[PDB]
Order: sequence, then C-alpha cells, then structure tokens
Amino acid sequence: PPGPPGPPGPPGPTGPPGPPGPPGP
Amino acid sequence: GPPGPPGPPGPTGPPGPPGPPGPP
Amino acid sequence: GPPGPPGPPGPTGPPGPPGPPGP
Repeated sequence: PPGPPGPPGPPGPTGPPGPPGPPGP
Repeated sequence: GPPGPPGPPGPTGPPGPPGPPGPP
Repeated sequence: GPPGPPGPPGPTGPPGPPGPPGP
C-alpha cells in the first residue's frame, strides 16, 4: 500500500510592503 | 508499496516589510 | 511504501506594518 504523506511544504513567500505611514507633524 | 501522497502546504510566510514614510 | 514528497509552498505572508510618519 502507499507510503505515508510527505512532510509539509516550505513556508510561503514573504508578504508585500505595508502602507505608507501617516503625515509628518 | 508506491509513494505516499505529497504532503500538505507549508506555513504562511512571514509578514512583509514596513511601508515607506508618510507625507511631509 | 516510501513517503510522498514534500507539500507545496504555503501561502504568502500578510502585508507589513505601516511606515513611520513622514517629516
């Protein structure tokens, strides 16, 4: 019969940049 | 026997980097 | 039966945090 599932895949891609910050004081 | 199935997807990747500075 | 291969990549991470406030 089939062997067991493989292990987990790698961590996915890093997310995209954050939004720009707020207006300077 | 034949191979097992592929495994599950991995974990969610790290968060992205900080955005740029805001307006002046 | 030998193990299956590794899983596919996981999902893309969330957006980062906001930038700092400008000048």
